[PDB]
Amino acid sequence: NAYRGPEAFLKLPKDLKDREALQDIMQDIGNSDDILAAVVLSATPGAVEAFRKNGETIRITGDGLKAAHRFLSNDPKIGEKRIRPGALIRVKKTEKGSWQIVQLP
Amino acid sequence: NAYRGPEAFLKLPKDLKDREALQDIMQDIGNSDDILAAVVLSATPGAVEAFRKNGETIRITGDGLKAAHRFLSNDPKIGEKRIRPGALIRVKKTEKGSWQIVQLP
Repeated sequence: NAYRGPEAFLKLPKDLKDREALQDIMQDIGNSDDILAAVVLSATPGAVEAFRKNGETIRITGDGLKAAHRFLSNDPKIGEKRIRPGALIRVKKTEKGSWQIVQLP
Repeated sequence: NAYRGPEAFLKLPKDLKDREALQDIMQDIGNSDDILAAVVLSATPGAVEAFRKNGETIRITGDGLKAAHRFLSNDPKIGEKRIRPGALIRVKKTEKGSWQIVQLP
């Protein structure tokens, strides 16, 4: 319960607005951050609706579905490995605000 | 890094708008989706600025510092656990929109 203190300490650059340097010192840590679990409610090649842990239902379309294309196309080789209601997926929100289907590193 | 598809298929409730039932099927999945890594850029007892993996800088103040306050005081005898520049902390944004320093389970 009680706070135990930080897990680790990284060596900072002088410039605290140098995002590249800051990302570099963090390279090994936090690599699943912002990659969220969601369960698929509906799926077509044009839209996937999914429920995430915070209770919101998101809709993934367009660019957000690109990486997952083969799992939405009804390719016979994929068969019922395809995205379908109940599928557990991972999602991430882009800086432009749309959700995308991704996977854990 | 080609997309590998859904990792599992879950049983859904009959009512796909029952948010509690949907929460219940994810009860053992994504449990610290809302807790993020951040590296501390500056720290005083009243304010911590930290940098997230997504490249955003966040500011934690007031109630957000309460859990961790014994590690933020100007007391060198806290030891190597003291929050200071470069500390790797874990953070969560509250329902009200404010960041807080937390710990992973």
